[PDB]
Parts: sequence; C-alpha cells; structure tokens
Amino acid sequence: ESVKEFLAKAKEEFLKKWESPSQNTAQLDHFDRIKTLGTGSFGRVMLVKHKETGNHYAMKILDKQKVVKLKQIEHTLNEKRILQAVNFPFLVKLEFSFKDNSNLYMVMEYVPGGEMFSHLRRIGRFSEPHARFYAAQIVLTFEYLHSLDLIYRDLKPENLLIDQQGYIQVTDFGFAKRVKGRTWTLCGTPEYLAPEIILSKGYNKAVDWWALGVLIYEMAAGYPPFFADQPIQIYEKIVSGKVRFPSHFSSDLKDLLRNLLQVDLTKRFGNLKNGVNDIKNHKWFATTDWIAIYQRKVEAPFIPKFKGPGDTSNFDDYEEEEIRVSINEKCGKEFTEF
Ligand SMILES: NC(=O)c1ccc(C(=O)O)cc1
Repeated sequence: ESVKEFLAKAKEEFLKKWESPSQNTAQLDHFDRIKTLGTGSFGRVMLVKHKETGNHYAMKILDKQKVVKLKQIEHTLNEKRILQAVNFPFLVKLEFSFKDNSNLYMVMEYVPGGEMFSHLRRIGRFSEPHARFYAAQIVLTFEYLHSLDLIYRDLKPENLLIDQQGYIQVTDFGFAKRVKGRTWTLCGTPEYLAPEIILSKGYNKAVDWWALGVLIYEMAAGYPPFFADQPIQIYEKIVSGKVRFPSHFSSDLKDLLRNLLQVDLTKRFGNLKNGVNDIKNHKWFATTDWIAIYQRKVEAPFIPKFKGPGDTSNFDDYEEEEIRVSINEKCGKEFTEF
C-alpha cells in the first residue's frame, strides 16, 4: 500500500502539470554561454550560466527547421511536455523552457560528472555490485515513468549522467511518450532496440525492460549483448533469441538477463502479471534496499572527479558554433504549444 499510495500521488502531481504545462519561463539573454557539451543533427547541449544567480545549467537548443525536416516535431513536444511534468530523484530536472524565432530551449540541471558511458569505457566494466547500484535506480525510474503511462525509449549509457553523489540522472527525453496502449515509431539506438521495434510491431513499455537487460549486460561485460559492426547484423542477433554470457557473470545475473532479454514480449520480466516486482524480487537484487536507493542513503560505487559546478572536464570537446536567432519567426505554427 505504501508503494501504491506513493505512485497514486506521483500520478496526480504529474497529471496536474501535464494538463497545464508551463511555458516561456526564461529567455536566452538571461544566460552566458560557456561550452558546447554535445551536438547532434538537430540540436546541441551547452553549459550556460545564469547572469543574475550565477547558477550553471545544461541548455538543450533545438533548431526548429531541422526538427521539422527530421520529422521530430511530436517528439520534441513530447520531450518538453513530459519533462516539465515529471519529478523523480533519478531524472534530470527541467528548470526553464522557452522558444524564439529559430530555436527551442530546454534549460536542465547540469550534472558535472559526465556520462556513465565515459566511466564505463575508462574502467572497462563495472563489478556486479556497481552495475546493480545503477540498475536499481533505472528500475525505480521505470516503475515511476510506466505508472504515469510514459515509455522512455532511449536507454543507453550515454543518457545516464553521474551526479556529485555518484547517483544516476537520466537525460534526453527526446523519444519519451505518453502511451496508454501501444505505439509504433521506429526510434532508439540500434544496440538497445527490442525485437518488436525492429519488426515494426505495435509495442509497449516492455521495450524499456528489454533495454534495461541490454544496459545491465553492457555495464557488467563492458560491451552490449548483440554487438556487431553494422546495424543489420545487430538486428539479426537481437531477433534470434540467442545471447552469450561471459563466464564471469554470476548465475543470478544470467538468469535475470535471460528474463529481460526475452524475445517474446509476453514472457518478458516487467511485462508479466507481477510487473516490476518480478525484477525487484529477483535474486540478483537480493542485496538491494529499494527504499534506501530511492532516498539516496546508499554510498555510491564512486564519486566522479570534478572541481565544481562549472567544471566541464568530464565532457568532451566540440566545435563552438553560433546560436543564431533569425529576424523572422520560423515554424511558429508547428511549435505553438512549446
Ligand atoms: N543535464 C546535463 O548536464 C547534460 C549534459 C550533457 C548532455 C549532452 O551532451 O547531451 C545532456 C545533458
């Protein structure tokens, strides 16, 4: 009942913000630009500093014309409407949002420890306790999101940032969607796609639990389970129903992963009658105190090394490009609700 009442309140609070979203809560000239932290085909993330408060933020800047051309309109509206409505310890917080003639802006908390991916690749692989600490945070986060009828759809090591306490913050809601039944869009990253996405089926929240299986495997092995040189080869391995486990994996880990990496979505852990509890009660998680993780009372496996809230040393170097704002409004109609 404690969990039921927690999730009921969580849904109430989400729905109030979902139905009446915040809009236009800052503007670009309130910020100084510091450094580009990441870049893609239609957007970038920039470390910025608020000129009045001195606080640092990660500002995601999306070019409206490129969002339209790459068919990401609905996805970008999803991302902002969801982010302004959610609240969970392991989700990066949206602090402000706004738009101008050229761009959409989501001003997020800055997480200076960098991507889990960087740390994983530095050290090679995580021990099972270390992987389990991060995995438990994802389990709770998906329990939260799924209870709100949200599917995340972009789990991968690059999207898990490590905070100043060594805990995970999930970023990038670009593929997240409120889905009460099924959905159909081809999205994600190849190594993490569930078979039913590859096969163009109407799919549901079970794809997130598949992706958790991939993530746990990659954390504990150092490489993902369906690895191959080209996407088509990855996809063939994903749909095959076969996975090879390193001998160093524990039997408990292998058993959990066989149940998460279950090709038949109707037999996949997280999607059975007991829902998330088949995962939370699995022997691989027997040492996990779920409440203590939620309350951030567990000592983390490591604290990232950084000098302060403005340190960018855990992120990498990109060409610094202009944030140009056209004299004419672009795509105003498409982004009216942002
Ligand atoms: N909230 C952040 O600190 C944050 C940092 C980097 C990125 C990226 O490179 O996409 C995203 C978010």
